[PDB]
Amino acid sequence: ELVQAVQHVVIGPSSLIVHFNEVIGRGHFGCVYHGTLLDNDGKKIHCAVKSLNRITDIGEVSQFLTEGIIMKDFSHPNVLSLLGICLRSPLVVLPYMKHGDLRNFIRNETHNPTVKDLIGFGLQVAKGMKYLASKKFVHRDLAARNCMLDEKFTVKVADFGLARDMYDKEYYSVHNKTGAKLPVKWMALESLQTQKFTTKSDVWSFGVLLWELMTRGAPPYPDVNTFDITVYLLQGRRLLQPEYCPDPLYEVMLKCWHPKAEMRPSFSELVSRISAIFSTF
Ligand SMILES: CNC(=O)c1ccc(-c2ccc(=O)n(CCc3ccc4ncc(-c5cnn(C)c5)cc4c3)n2)cc1C(F)(F)F
Repeated sequence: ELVQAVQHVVIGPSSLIVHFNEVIGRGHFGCVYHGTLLDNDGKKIHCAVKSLNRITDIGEVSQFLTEGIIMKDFSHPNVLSLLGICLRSPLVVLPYMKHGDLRNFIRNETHNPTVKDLIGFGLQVAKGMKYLASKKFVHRDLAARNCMLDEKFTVKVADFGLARDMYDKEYYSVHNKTGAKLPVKWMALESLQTQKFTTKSDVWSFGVLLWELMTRGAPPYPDVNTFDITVYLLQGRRLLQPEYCPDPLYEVMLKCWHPKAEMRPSFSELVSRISAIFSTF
């Protein structure tokens, strides 16, 4: 179908087995399954298989693929990579992340991340976001639920390109003219008003992500309904400082939430400030 530059990452159906009995994720476009993939060197690796079987339209799947295929060119330790796609239900094959999504890991009681672990997680997210911003890539849905944690405690910024989906319906509003799915309590103030997204709106969401990490997965603005959120933000009210968040780190989040998008720090400035907080104390 049309251009075949996707043939560079096509995986043969005989090189992949999808364990349909083991669901590790559920998006709106399809579920995520455990998978077994044979490398080009003949090695068996764990992998996750995201299906897009809920979007059934020759034109709409083609636009999603060509819009998402850019992730094959991205390569950064804190950015989720594309192992390939299996054309058979256009399957997206992704590396398996042992600890799942970042928010579920830190919410789990039986896990004992330290205050320094949580700060380091946010520094990894900042490093991955700095890379994507360098490639002029806007990640309109940055949140703790949308980052992954692999075997070596390496955080991967996910939910973009062919991996983009709504994996937690609770926090999204579906605009009823455009198709846009809006994470209301993670969007910048100007995004709530105009529904356009920039790298500076990503910085706002990163501050909410940082706040999520320091509360170990608490939902932001639990007493502010999704209508009153825009006025709440217009009065200058912001998410309060978590109990175990260092003062210099809370000041970083406050910088991310400035009414003016040009006032907020770049992700490169965020990496510097967080790494300084990470090396001290
Ligand atoms: C209970 N988990 C979930 O509901 C759940 C599951 C997945 C996501 C989520 C976020 C971004 C993203 O790109 N992908 C799909 C791609 C992807 C790739 C490798 C994965 N490797 C392991 C697991 C996984 C899930 N469990 N384990 C023990 C491991 C999920 C993966 C998901 N998925 C988000 C959530 C959610 F946020 F909503 F919490």
